[PDB]
Amino acid sequence: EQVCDVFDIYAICACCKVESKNEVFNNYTFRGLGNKGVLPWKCISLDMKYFRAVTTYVNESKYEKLKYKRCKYLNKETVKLQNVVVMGRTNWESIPKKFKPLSNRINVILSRTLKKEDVYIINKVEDLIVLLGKLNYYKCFILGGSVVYQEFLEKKLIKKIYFTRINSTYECDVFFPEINENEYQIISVSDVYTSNNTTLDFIIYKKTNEEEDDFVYFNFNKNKNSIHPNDFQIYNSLKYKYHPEYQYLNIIYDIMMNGNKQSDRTGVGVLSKFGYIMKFDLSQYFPLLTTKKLFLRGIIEELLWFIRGETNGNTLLNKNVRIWEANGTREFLDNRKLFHREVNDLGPIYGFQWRHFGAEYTNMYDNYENKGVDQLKNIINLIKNDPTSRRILLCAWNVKDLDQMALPPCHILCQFYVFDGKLSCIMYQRSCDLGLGVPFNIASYSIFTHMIAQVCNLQPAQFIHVLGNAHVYNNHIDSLKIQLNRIPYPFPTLKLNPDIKNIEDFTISDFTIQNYVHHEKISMD
Amino acid sequence: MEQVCDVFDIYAICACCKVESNEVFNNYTFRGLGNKGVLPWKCISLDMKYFRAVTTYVNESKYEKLKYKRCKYLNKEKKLQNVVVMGRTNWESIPKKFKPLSNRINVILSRTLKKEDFDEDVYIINKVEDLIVLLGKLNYYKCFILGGSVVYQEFLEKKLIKKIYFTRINSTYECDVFFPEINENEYQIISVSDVYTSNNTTLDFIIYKKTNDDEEEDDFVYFNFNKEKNSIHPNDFQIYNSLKYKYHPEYQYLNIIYDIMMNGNKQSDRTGVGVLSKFGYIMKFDLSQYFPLLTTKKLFLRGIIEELLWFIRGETNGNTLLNKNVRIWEANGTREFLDNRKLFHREVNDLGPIYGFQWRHFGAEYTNMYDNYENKGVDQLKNIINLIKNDPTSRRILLCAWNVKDLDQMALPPCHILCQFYVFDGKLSCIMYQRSCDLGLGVPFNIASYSIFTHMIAQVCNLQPAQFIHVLGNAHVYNNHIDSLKIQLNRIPYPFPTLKLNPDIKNIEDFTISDFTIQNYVHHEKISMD
Ligand SMILES: NC(=O)C1=CN([C@@H]2O[C@H](COP(=O)(O)OP(=O)(O)OC[C@H]3O[C@@H](n4cnc5c(N)ncnc54)[C@H](OP(=O)(O)O)[C@@H]3O)[C@@H](O)[C@H]2O)C=CC1
Ligand SMILES: NC(=O)C1=CN([C@@H]2O[C@H](COP(=O)(O)OP(=O)(O)OC[C@H]3O[C@@H](n4cnc5c(N)ncnc54)[C@H](OP(=O)(O)O)[C@@H]3O)[C@@H](O)[C@H]2O)C=CC1
Ligand SMILES: CCc1nc(N)nc(N)c1Cc1ccc(-c2cccc(C(=O)O)c2)cc1
Ligand SMILES: CCc1nc(N)nc(N)c1Cc1ccc(-c2cccc(C(=O)O)c2)cc1
Ligand SMILES: O=c1ccn([C@H]2C[C@H](O)[C@@H](COP(=O)(O)O)O2)c(=O)[nH]1
Ligand SMILES: O=c1ccn([C@H]2C[C@H](O)[C@@H](COP(=O)(O)O)O2)c(=O)[nH]1
Repeated sequence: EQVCDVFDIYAICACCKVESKNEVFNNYTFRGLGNKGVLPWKCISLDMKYFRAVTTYVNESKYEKLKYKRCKYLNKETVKLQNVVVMGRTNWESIPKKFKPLSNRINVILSRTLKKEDVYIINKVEDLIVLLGKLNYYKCFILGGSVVYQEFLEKKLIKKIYFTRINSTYECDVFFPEINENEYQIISVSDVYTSNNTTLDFIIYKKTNEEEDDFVYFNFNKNKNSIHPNDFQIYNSLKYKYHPEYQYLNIIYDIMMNGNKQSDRTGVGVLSKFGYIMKFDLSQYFPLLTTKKLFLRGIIEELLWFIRGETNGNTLLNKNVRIWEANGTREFLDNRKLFHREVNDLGPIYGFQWRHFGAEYTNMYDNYENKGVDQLKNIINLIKNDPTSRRILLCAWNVKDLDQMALPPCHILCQFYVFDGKLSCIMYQRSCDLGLGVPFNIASYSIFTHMIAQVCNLQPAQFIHVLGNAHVYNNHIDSLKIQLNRIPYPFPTLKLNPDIKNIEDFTISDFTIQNYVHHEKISMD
Repeated sequence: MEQVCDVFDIYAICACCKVESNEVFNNYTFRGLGNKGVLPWKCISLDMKYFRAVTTYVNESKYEKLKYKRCKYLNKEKKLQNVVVMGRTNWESIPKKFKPLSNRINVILSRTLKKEDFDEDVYIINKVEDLIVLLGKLNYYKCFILGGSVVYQEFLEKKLIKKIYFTRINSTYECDVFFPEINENEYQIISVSDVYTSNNTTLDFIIYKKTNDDEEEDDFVYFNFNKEKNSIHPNDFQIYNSLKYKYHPEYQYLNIIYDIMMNGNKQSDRTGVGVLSKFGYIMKFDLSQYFPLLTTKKLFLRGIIEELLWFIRGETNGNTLLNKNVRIWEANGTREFLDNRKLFHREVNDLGPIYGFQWRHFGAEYTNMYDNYENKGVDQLKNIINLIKNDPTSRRILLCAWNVKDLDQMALPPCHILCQFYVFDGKLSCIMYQRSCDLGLGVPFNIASYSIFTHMIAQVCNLQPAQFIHVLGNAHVYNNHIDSLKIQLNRIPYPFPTLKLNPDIKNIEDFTISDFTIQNYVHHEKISMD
């Protein structure tokens, strides 16, 4: 039996990224504890709420078990419930005097120079175990600061680390100890949030080493595809996985465990399932996958191209955007029976349908001004003017034009929904390459949602991704296995040049991704 | 004090069907126990498998507390097995190869027979109280009363049953003995299961209840640090919220009514009624195990079938359905409605290029509801039927009603935007995306509509229907529907019915109304949403 287990000693810290000088990222990217005696940031209220809630929660119906445990360990039969909060000397000097001692906690100050003549002064870290051994308390929290964190980690006196990850960069003079991946492992991860203009997320480090019957009866009638889940050891060792990235990752997991084995065109073979939904809060984060690197320049130039209504593949290629290069080749168009189609003339695809649905497509150079239905203009007008309409849809799936398209759209339709100055978007995708396409598709429609929201004097809220035929290609399985056993970072944010007030005026400079913390790039094959 | 059935954990388990007699259905509908000494049905596997799993399942860990419980009650200090108790007739209805029931302590209630007339490892008792005695003298996990009708009768009468695990068999058979009429004041339902199909009958399993790492639970509390309505008091959902396990597929529907009521957004709309709305749901239905015709209100299927048939023919003529006395599209076709749609040159009940037209003639210039459109536009339905037969792994099997160019010419723009099909292992599944969803009125029918259509497509392509998947876009509840939905959300579903299609129909155009049969629909009372 261990001191940190008997006496229930945990740390709790909030670390931010630190100023420096291709950047590399690890857990130790978040290590900024303070600057000039004070916190590195000016105020992040959501972490304070977390901290204040965590260090004051107790469950009295569980103390009799802890009290009993602590007594037997010390060879005793004896010792309103409160936690204990242990702080360093400077850390105690840090707090204003109106917030000292901390409300409803047993304040304990570690110091060699104090003792005014209740708040307890302990001269050595060993006096804590002695002081806890004669106290009535639920759990004991090490509030730091920098030195106190170091010694308590050294002496293995830490059971769990409650680690706020503040996803922004500050000037600091003090830093958290480099957590030792042997000593501790991340067991849980929280939702991502935005507070005071920064994203943050909350993780837990763990020290390493009747209706019950009724439920069983209902399961009476309840791996499959040569996947050994011990390859997902880290993925299956997390108790709580609240991070929104797990929506994507769990879908990868489910297809791999349960997918139906199917041939397809390329001859690779997929595992597929049918019908999924993901939701992302665009007002808290920008869902750019952090468990591998993703680039957005080509994604944005594809969307700007869409907005112009161009079908000319050469515009993308002269910008070195090659998303569509393979769909415009002589061979690809000839395989689509498009023998009278100029190379890279992709025909009536997304941009055309969004701005001229119904118009007779002739070639990518033709002048289509005012031919067809300006779907994009229509939905923007409806958002500004008839916001509760249920008819605000952007449809790319023109049944008459499919065969003339270099290929039919994967992204069938966007539906929009407006409430309380908030705009939500649904995109229905008929075919989803979970390994290669879906990460990009999530970012495209999120950016597009922000773009639509800003030109309609609204705030972005939810991006909803509906997957139809959803498939992992077999040659991706090994790469996704590596990716399932990485743990997400807090998401980045997207910034739009505020001065763009109409959907056609966005340019590549008007887009800025802030604080993108990611794992290493993974070539999916 | 304490009650006997809790210390000694006495349960009843039974299986009941419908018996021979605009009918009324209550719980007493399912009451048929046996006929001519035997069970009324031939062999319903999944119920026996369920029966076996419940009566043989023990959990060793819980027995320490169990022995304490019965010790303190009596004022006292081979694997664990359950007790099963049967009446004499019940015991003689069992094939000898299966007697006594494996891994179980068999207790037989009898007056005319003695331990001498039995070869088998079995206890005989002549009166009920002696089971209580015997229970005190044995080591067992739980005690299950198997029947028959007399054994069920007197155990229910003497308040000796703590939980009734009750199989509702949703077919009719000839019977001569019956489970007692359960007393609602004495017992109430607490858990409904999934619906299953087994040996050509749908069934589920329901439970009655008698009426009157340890610090990582803290990690759960910490992560719920940043959480916390409309004018809905949850005491109006006493039955709904009291239910322990709600695994009946219909709770996928009912749970969305609840989510939109408790959480939705108050918005206006065209009608002036205003609604509560949410954005983006998905329901899945296993058409291989049941046909999801809602059971918490009565629904009719004749109109909607006629509609789907009208669709497949390509029709846009509102008179065709009105002469079948089907009024689904009548209001969207009045002179007044069409005028307010600024379709001044459209004849009354000519609905324009709507679903039927877009499915057979997408892109064709619409003229009037009487034109011959043959081989004009793109015949979507045929194209998907040939995709399913010949290119079953295509990810392009899509049916689309949302023809952006024709929207203004439609009486209404379509609510059901698209159907996507998926084929694996000879099983057809269907996604339909609905942009606007009226949970009180439309959605119950729209689930029925596209379930049937999946069946029809699956059949004409020689596949078995599997999964119908409903993606809801703008999902709303009208305020003038809330009070009826409150009643409905506190009704407990019945096992789903089934759909039979005539097997001789090999192409999608040949179906007629009489090729569709909906069987064993058990349902609550009709509900006017207004
Ligand atoms: N972001 C976060 O989660 C946290 C941020 N902070 C920030 O971190 C900084 C404070 O940490 P820091 O500045 O490193 O000062 P500390 O809070 O670490 O306290 C350091 C002092 O603790 C005493 N001490 C250390 N070890 C012992 C020991 N073994 N026995 C007795 N006394 C001991 C010494 O004072 P003596 O002279 O008495 O020996 C030492 O000077 C501030 O900038 C603050 O804002 C504070 C807490 C956590
Ligand atoms: N579908 C289902 O869930 C079930 C179906 N069944 C069906 O039910 C029918 C049998 O039930 P049933 O017909 O009611 O016959 P029972 O199983 O009720 O047997 C009745 C007999 O049990 C004995 N008995 C009953 N109560 C007592 C008592 N208090 N003290 C002593 N002996 C007692 C007597 O045997 P004696 O003549 O020796 O006095 C009596 O004649 C069959 O058709 C069977 O298949 C059976 C169980 C459940
Ligand atoms: C919030 C930064 C932080 N976050 C986490 N996770 N671990 C930490 N060690 C800290 C540092 C910290 C600084 C001040 C207080 C404080 C001050 C006044 C009053 C109170 C109070 O709770 O009343 C608290 C607390 C913590
Ligand atoms: C099956 C109808 C039924 N269903 C439920 N839910 N409760 C019940 N009381 C019964 C009645 C019953 C009839 C026969 C056996 C039996 C026969 C042979 C072997 C076995 C065995 O388990 O080996 C069981 C059991 C029960
Ligand atoms: O933006 C895109 C474009 C394509 N795909 C993938 C999904 C399928 O693997 C393939 C779509 O073509 P079909 O197999 O459905 O014809 O490309 C995506 O995931 N996202
Ligand atoms: O099959 C149908 C047809 C109509 N509606 C309802 C949903 C809306 O309340 C109304 C159409 O809404 P609009 O988007 O047209 O306003 O009809 C359905 O739920 N199902």
